[PDB]
Amino acid sequence: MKVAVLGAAGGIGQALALLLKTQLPSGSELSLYDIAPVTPGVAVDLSHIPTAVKIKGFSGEDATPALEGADVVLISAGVALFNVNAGIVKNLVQQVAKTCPKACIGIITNPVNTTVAIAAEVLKKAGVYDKNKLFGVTTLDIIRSNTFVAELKGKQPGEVEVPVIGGHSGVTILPLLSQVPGVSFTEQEVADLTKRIQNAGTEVVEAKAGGGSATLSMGQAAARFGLSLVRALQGEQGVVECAYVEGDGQYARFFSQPLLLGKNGVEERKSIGTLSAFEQNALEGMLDTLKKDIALGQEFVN
Ligand SMILES: [Ag+]
Ligand SMILES: [Ag+]
Ligand SMILES: [Ag+]
Ligand SMILES: [Ag+]
Repeated sequence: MKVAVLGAAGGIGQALALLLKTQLPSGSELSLYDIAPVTPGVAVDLSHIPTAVKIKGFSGEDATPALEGADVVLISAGVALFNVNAGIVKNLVQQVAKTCPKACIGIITNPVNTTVAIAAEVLKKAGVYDKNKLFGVTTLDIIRSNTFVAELKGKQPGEVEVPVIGGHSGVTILPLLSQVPGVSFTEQEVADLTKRIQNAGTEVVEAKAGGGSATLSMGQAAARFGLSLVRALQGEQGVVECAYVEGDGQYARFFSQPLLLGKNGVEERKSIGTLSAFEQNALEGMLDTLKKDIALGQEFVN
């Protein structure tokens, strides 16, 4: 199995590449690509870590050498936004559609609500789009929910898993706090937890005082989703992760929901389950923003 990360020189890419080099199963290959000429040296530096993962870096305009034989392509390039990131997403996904068109594509570049629709429209212009292979990485909302819920209820952070559906934008992030096993929240606890999970990025941008956004936890989030897909792509069963994908269309063309992952991408789109009165109201009131964020990306290509 080979994983290619596009945007490896940035803060998210280097954290992503570091965690993958350490956590990818033995015999895996890791290709790093970015425009900055420092990228081959990022791989050389990571190549000194004693894990059975082959790593090589590439720079320049052409990402093809890094995409050769890629099973998973994680795109973390761009700034941490539609103005400057729409062109980078369209450019990189274009090269993916020519080199490894049947790879699993994970969009980390934000706004994920919009850039995944750009990637899909670019992929279908190449006659290549497979809605089972394109994922918007929303895992940062998952791990942020686990940290806040565990701190509130005094549980161990690694033993708390809350499902998050909807989109990646603030109002679109919907944590299903009613579905957490063994935990119950008051109606005010749900309100405070939901708003903190929806504004958790501003919490980091504010504390950094303009020096950047969440770059290490986002790398940790992209690494978790990357290894989950590699496990599924290796025949591992029961691998369930929530990701922003094009599915039923019951709420929007693209919607983050539980996904049973198999050897060809998503195996089954599991239901979002039973929703509380609060979660149902938040889902409906958010839909208008999600559809506009999707329409923005579709019109950019069309
Ligand atoms: Ag794949
Ligand atoms: Ag796939
Ligand atoms: Ag979820
Ligand atoms: Ag999930």
